[PDB]
Amino acid sequence: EASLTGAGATFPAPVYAKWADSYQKETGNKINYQGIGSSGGVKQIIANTVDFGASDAPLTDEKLATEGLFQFPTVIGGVVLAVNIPGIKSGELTLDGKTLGDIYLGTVKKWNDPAIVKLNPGVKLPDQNIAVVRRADGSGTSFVFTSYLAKVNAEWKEKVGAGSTVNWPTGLGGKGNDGIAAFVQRLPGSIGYVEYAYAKQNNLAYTKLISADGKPVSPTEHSFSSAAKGVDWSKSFAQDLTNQKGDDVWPITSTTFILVHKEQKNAANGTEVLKFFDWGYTHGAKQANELDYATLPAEVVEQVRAAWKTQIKDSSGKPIF
Repeated sequence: EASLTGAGATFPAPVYAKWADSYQKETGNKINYQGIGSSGGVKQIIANTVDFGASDAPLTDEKLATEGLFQFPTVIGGVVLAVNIPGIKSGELTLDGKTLGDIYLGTVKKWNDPAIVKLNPGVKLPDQNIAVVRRADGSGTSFVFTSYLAKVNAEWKEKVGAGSTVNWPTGLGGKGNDGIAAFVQRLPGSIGYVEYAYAKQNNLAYTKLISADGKPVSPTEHSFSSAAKGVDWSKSFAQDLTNQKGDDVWPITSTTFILVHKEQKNAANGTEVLKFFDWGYTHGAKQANELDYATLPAEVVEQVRAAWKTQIKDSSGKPIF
């Protein structure tokens, strides 16, 4: 029936693609998603070139208002550090916030650095340089990653800060989560940050991290979900889920957003866009979990739906949902 186009964040692309496939088989509706990074997604929706935009980085309530946009969270994922080190398998290496920051600051340049050795007793670390990989494009994953680094590394917060784009102290630039996954896979001694699904679907070895509570944790649907435990979304959908306290909390976790115009020039398309994501909330949980994405609390889902009812309307001012 419908034929929609959306563009933006690659962070949730794997699940959006799976949902789109399942949705089309069940309803006939076709949703095409272009993974061009969060920054590009925002520009495209504002330029009215797609039906919806996708960004992992929230837009300020101010800009949303000015641009006449509405944003809502869909799922919760996690950013992991994929590495390519001789003899190192997934989970065998552990890094903490401070040392991860120093690695991206370029002050820790070798895998057998004293700080890494200290974090990994009994692990055979090679005498080889670290090949740092970061994002070349405006990225929501970068926003999450750097927001986290700014919390755990004072030097990083002062010199680099956080953003969808920053002035990187060092490292190779890769395009999209796929680009970083490709470089890590091809470069010995490399490290690159990617949303969990990208490490898993490409069989990349990832590291464990030290939670805010100071305990070693592994990236899983549970450690991602745990970051949102006790979080209050009633006042703002733009919740920060980085370095959250609690048992088994993955430190680099985040939700992701969909952007649509408050006034839908094409009423039908707008209605079908919301129906797709409503399907994701209602019937996509199992497929999201299969791809290791945690789902939003049902409570918040109802909050999003209530918001759709009053914030999204057609050109004649009538509700589209």
